[PDB]
Amino acid sequence: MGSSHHHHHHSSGRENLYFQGHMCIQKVIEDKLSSALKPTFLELVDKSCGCGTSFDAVIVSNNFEDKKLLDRHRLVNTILKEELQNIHAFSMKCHTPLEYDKLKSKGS
Repeated sequence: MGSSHHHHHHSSGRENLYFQGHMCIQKVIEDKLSSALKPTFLELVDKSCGCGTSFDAVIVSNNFEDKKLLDRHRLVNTILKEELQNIHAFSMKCHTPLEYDKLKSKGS
């Protein structure tokens, strides 16, 4: 038995820690890639490349645990195609809820 793969839209219950629901350029980019890759957790830190604001986002998504290197690459580039247009330099740290749980719950 199995075949369980649910099209979960957006939890709107676990991400209640972030107050970044206020409409802004950051909100747009965040929600756009979030809707596509669907990360259970998304951390956004300022990591300026040197010229202007730059965003360094730690992603936590099961979509990437399948180890589809080229597939996650093509998907990311497709959405971040337009996304990047609004950012001088967007950096991302690819991680899963499995590895994220380690960091948050225990440490290692």
